[PDB]
Amino acid sequence: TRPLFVLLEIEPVTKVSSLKMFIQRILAMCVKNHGQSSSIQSSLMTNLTYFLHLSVFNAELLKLLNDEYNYPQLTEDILKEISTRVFNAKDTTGPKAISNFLIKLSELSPGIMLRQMNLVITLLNNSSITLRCSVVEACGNIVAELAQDPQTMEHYKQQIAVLIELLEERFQDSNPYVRTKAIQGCSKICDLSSKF
DNA sequence: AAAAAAAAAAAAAAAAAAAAAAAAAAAAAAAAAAAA
Repeated sequence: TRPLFVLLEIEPVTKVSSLKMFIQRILAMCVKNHGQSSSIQSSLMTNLTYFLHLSVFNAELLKLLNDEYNYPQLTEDILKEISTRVFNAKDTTGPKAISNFLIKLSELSPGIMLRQMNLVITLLNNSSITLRCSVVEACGNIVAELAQDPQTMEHYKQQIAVLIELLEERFQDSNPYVRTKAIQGCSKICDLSSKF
């Protein structure tokens, strides 16, 4: 696993679809068939902290694991680590990469990532701008895409209602960009008039 | 009974510095062009 993680550092390798797909499936088989859900998650966290272009790779790997390899525990642990992660006041690429990863994951698999959203909400208290915007955007996309399945709404009424109430309360903030993200999320929610 | 010498108004240029107008840095949204 280590040599492929080192080779993933350079950007042009990530752009090609075949190699990215092969690395995604090999990482999925490593996580599922051979366990070791601790080294791989730490490597992904290191790559996401030190690099910006690997957020989409992480989200796609998590989506592939959730769909075929039905192992949502890795995503739960990654989200918990993101919630408990601390950033310095000097670096800004780390929070931006985290934000991009959360946005892509919310675009990919709302349902798996919704389970740990209760601990993710605790990250909203951070003074970081991009992370707050990403949390708002992720909440909006999760509640918009989960709207299509009635079973998902029925089974998860309490937390989706809490998330919508928090989004409504987030209409006032020091950052205008967080307010803009909240308004965009509300627009995505109200794009359909069948329910709510 | 002119002639040096000291005291005193009058007057150039010179040095000074923090406060305000103006310009650059950083993150994000919108518009146009290229690749699939």
